[PDB]
Amino acid sequence: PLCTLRQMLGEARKHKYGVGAFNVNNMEQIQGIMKAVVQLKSPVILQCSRGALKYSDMIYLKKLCEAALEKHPDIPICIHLAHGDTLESVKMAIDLGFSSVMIDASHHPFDENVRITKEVVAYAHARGVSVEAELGTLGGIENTVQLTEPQDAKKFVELTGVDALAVAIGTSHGAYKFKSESDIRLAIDRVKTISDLTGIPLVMHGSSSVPKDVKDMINKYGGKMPDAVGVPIESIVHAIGEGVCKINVDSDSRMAMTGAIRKVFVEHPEKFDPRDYLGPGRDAITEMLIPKIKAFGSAGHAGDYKVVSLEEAKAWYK
Amino acid sequence: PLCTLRQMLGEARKHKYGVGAFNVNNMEQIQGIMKAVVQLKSPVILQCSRGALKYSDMIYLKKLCEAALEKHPDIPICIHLAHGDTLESVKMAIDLGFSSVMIDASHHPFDENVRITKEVVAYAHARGVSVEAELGTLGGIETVQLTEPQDAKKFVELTGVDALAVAIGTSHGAYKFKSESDIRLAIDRVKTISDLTGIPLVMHGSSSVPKDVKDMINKYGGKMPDAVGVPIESIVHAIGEGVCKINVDSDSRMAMTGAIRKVFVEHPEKFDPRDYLGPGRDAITEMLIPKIKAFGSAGHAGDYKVVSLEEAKAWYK
Ligand SMILES: O=C(COP(=O)(O)O)[C@@H](O)[C@H](O)[C@H](O)COP(=O)(O)O
Ligand SMILES: O=C(COP(=O)(O)O)[C@@H](O)[C@H](O)[C@H](O)COP(=O)(O)O
Ligand SMILES: [Zn+2]
Ligand SMILES: [Zn+2]
Repeated sequence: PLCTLRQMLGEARKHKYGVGAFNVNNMEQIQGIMKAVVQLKSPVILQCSRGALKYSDMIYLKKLCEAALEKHPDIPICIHLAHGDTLESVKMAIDLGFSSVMIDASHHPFDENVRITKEVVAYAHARGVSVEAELGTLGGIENTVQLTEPQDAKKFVELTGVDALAVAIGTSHGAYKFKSESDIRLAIDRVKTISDLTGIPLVMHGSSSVPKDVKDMINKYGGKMPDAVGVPIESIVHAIGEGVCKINVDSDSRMAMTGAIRKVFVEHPEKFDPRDYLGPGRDAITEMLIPKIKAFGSAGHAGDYKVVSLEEAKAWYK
Repeated sequence: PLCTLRQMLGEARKHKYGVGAFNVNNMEQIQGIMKAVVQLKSPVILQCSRGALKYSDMIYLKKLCEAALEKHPDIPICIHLAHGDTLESVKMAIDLGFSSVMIDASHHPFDENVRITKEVVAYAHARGVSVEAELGTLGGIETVQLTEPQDAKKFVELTGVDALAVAIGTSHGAYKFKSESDIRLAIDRVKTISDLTGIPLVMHGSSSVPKDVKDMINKYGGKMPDAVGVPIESIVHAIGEGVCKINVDSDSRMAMTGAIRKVFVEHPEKFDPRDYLGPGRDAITEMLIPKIKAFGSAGHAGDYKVVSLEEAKAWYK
């Protein structure tokens, strides 16, 4: 059933596992993601960006998530606004039925980040909805990136009461996160300190790994992504063990679908039925995701708890 | 709103136009079709084959169609089972909430076709759901059984179906005739079947395989050099003689495929599915606009108040 981010990640903090949060834009993506979490009996977070909602005129995406919730009632499923920037985007998402939202005001100074985030927490928690916020900015270390200062994270959470905190540790969006695989620099040592000082679930953004087979397929069949590099899965597993409970992954699913289509285009150029290539694209998403979900550690946990509904969740904040 | 095939094609027969029936399989395909019919204020039929329902684990396509019905409350939209073979398949589309079903028993001798079809008509009509059947078999003229108009009249009298698919030389796929220079159809009989039966007629296998769409696929790595469709002028003529529903699937498949192949070649560094499926969706829309304009349904979406499935039950009691 629909599940809050607070309960879902609370459970991952407790057992020291992490839950992948996968952005969705259409039917095949959601199916690719659900087949993997179902096969592994794992909880899941489906997140929707403003770009996704625009792409699907909103109602179509809302309906697709309904289908998922209905087809697999036994899977704790969190529907999350991936990256809202105002209170307005939050009311909109909550109206569509989401159980969680992210409010990102990290590019503002501390007190303004606190203020904007506090407004959202009041509105969301009044309806039982979870809130994720961010302190610090994304970008690679190798000047202007602002990594999370643990002592300030402690203060931020105390002042806002967010349910989860996105941390800045050297990751960034996209398929080109580091200049090479031989020199990957992350600031994961502080995760444990942030987790202990805040006492709450942490979130990592820009965390696709850019798996070898997915990249090789794209470049083998006419794609041009020779220098792609993502976050090593070992690093993510280390951060998970230190308190990271939610890992945002999008690029990996993007590449897996693109590589799959590119291969069908080359091996069978006479085929023109979209199911002929979107099918293998959906499945390549499932196959790429299975070893990832196991490493995150959420496999087997879908049946660990009884899902609290949004209505009952209101009591946590009163 | 959700509309029955009986009413939608009834309005088309009366005003001498045809309504496109487009097969859907996922979100982008439904969006591209909807944008075209919404832009042209045209009624529309979205049809789902058994393959589509398997491709989409059924529930996802049901929900997407609901999204279309809710987003555009003013467009009469018929949700039809594209090609059921058994009463079992019809029952499953009805349980998903479809407003129309096709039961094709055309490969069976006349009597058995009639028997199988009647059983589906009894079940469907008790819910107000429309039924399309077929007399004659698909396939080109150059074993194919073209529709015998006098038999078509008896078949319709005996079954009570709301629409009849006719066999006049069309066939499914992108290689309908050996060359564009030798295209032979049996359109002469459409008018006769129309008058003899008194009901809306349906054309299957009627994608036109438009040149631009064909050129794009072959320009960017595709391999469909000999593809050929039904000329649009031939469909326009059949519509004026009684054809009210025209099934089109290959054209949208090709329009989406050519668009993705072009982005792949022009921006080989792009890997976000929205970057190519977006253009794939718009290609479908642009390819469909001139097609819907020629079918004649533009501007008719507001001609009638839509009778719901519940009220429709009265038509058959
Ligand atoms: O961190 C994320 C994924 O990063 P990634 O490149 O997969 O390592 C997500 O939360 C992003 O915010 C998301 O992928 C952005 O999607 P759009 O805004 O382009 O739709
Ligand atoms: O007549 C039709 C379209 O023909 P076409 O090749 O587009 O001229 C449809 O009714 C077909 O039945 C439909 O395209 C079949 O779809 P699937 O069974 O492959 O899903
Ligand atoms: Zn994000
Ligand atoms: Zn058909």
